Amino acid sequence: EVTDFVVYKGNGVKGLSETGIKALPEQYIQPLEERLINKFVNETDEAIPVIDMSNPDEDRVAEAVCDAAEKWGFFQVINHGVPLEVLDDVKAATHKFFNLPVEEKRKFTKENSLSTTVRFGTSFSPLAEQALEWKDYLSLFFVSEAEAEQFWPDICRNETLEYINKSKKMVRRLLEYLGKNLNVKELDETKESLFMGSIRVNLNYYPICPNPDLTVGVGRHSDVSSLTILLQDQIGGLHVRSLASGNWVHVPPVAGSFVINIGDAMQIMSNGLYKSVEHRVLANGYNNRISVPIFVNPKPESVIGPLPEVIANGEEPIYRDVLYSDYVK
Ligand code: NA
Repeated sequence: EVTDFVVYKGNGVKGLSETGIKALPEQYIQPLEERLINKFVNETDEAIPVIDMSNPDEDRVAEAVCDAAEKWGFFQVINHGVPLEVLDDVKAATHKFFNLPVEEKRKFTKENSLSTTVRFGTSFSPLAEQALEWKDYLSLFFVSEAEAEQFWPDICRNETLEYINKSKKMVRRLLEYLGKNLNVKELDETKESLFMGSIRVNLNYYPICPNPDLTVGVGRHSDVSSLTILLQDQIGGLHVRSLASGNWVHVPPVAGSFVINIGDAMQIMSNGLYKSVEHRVLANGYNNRISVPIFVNPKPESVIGPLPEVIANGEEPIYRDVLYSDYVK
């Protein structure tokens, strides 16, 4: 139907959006409860914690992260150390990829990509008979720089690699914070595979939508990551459900900012201390948007479970130890 143009012929929702369609197809019309929160107007005051990492006493900034991570499951960082040059080469390379001729982006579909670690796809849905999301993406699972050379798009490889390169030390800082109340004062090599074992990065593009209220960019969900890290563009559109009020908060795209949330893996290993919370992506009817999330994960064969350091003081374990790959599968 419309599936043919979008999916089977690989135009995606961007090229479909570029046909100037005045009306949204049935495939993307989200359920009622999704369309209700789209029409939910907000509280004029509540917001996600903003943390300045350039602040000297590094032990107040430490307990700020988990004053954020325990109650909100979400926070933003402003002076994180990743040079702002890199954030704006990668957001460009994202655009120059999606603005590539279609003939060349068909090369990274599940059928045409010469590696499964790379895949350009469109209109996602976890389940069958379910509404699809108004979104195109390029999912990049990191193996090596070698497998980047051979399988990553040349028009956006170096920017992405460099963006991983620079982000990964900020990540190390954040984790060695996080261990605070988890009684883990130094990052070691077994835990490094439990937290930063595997890395995946998506290049997201959200084209302008004719009927923004019927669909979403991303449906209600919690990341299964250890933690994510979100680089938004200047419109943004992240929507987070609070644990205090229970309402939904629109997250403001700050000058030179990352949005870090929390994943199932961290919640499990923290024995429920950290919260992996629900969040959406709104559809915008006026502008095209992009998004470059990094998904920081355990290794696929990592057996995660409550860290021994969290259960030693006579607390009881809330979770089984489970294989990570069997969990996401
Ligand atoms: Na997410």
